Amino acid sequence: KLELRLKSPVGAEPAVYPWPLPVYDKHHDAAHEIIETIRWVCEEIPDLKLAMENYVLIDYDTKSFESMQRLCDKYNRAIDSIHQLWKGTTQPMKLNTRPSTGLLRHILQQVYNHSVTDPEKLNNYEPFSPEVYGETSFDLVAQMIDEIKMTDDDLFVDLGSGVGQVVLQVAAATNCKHHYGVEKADIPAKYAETMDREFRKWMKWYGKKHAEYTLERGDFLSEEWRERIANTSVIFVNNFAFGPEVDHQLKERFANMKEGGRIVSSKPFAPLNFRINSRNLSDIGTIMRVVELSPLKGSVSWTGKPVSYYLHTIDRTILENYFSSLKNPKLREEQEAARRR
Ligand SMILES: Nc1ncnc2c1c(I)cn2[C@@H]1O[C@H](CO)[C@@H](O)[C@H]1O
Ligand code: NA
Repeated sequence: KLELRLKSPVGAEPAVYPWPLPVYDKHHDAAHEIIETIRWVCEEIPDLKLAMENYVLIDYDTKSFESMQRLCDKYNRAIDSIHQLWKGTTQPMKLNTRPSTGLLRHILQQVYNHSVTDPEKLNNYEPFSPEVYGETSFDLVAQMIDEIKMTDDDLFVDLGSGVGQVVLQVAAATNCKHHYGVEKADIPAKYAETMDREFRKWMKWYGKKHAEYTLERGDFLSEEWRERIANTSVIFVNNFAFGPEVDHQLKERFANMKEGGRIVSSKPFAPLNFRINSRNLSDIGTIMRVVELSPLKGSVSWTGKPVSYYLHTIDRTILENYFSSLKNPKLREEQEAARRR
């Protein structure tokens, strides 16, 4: 049995790769995962980055066991010496910190590589499919995270969480305390169990912390989920492809959320320029502000168009102000004159 091993920078069990190296899918294989892992550990540890001949990493023969073993042996020797350095006065790498954005992208790729065996069985009806998460949705999610600035008072739910990528990313990147994903379909929920196991393993391998999270199987339209959605502070829902009946039902669930509750989605649930009046009083735009977030630069979905998400914030002052105006005869005449102009 031939194999390649990479030591963990924090003394977790080593990553073991059999030879011949696995192919994970059409653009990802274990040889390049090994090279990228070494690169990302170098970003975590300056002394390792100094010791490695950094531009040579690309010049190894990924088809030669002897070449690849040479690279891994060089990394492993460097890790041993860094662990010795840390037994001295030098301070060890800080533990229990969150991964940088670049490291997190890599970790999520590596989780996906090890977890998802038949990518064809996935229902690629969203703007981007899970196969390209790192180049596309990952950056949309990262931008969203920086915009919404969640705190430890928040509770995050991904409705229709697929193989779990959004939940893993957000749980690794935010001070939010609790993170849930719920997914109805058997195949992605099955893959999500492996993703969960591998993410926890790799995060410990790199010495990085994530917040608490749970990936479940379920129907987000069930009665149990009504109460749960009502008590969620941030919802993510990739509703781009959902039919009118599903979006209608979701709207009814969001109408129970608390003030300041937020929903990020791939298709808006209300017009961006809602103007409340007598005929539209029961519509969801009466209780939320809706804005389009900055799009992802440099990619297009299979529609051929740029992609962006939509942020909805529960805000009942829209409705409060409308009723206060109705009360005042002057303002009521002016509202009727503006609707008719
Ligand atoms: N009612 C539901 N309860 C839980 N998950 C749901 C649904 C429905 I409709 C769709 N999905 C999942 O949503 C994902 C697409 O965003 C896809 O992964 C799709 O399977
Ligand atoms: Na170097």
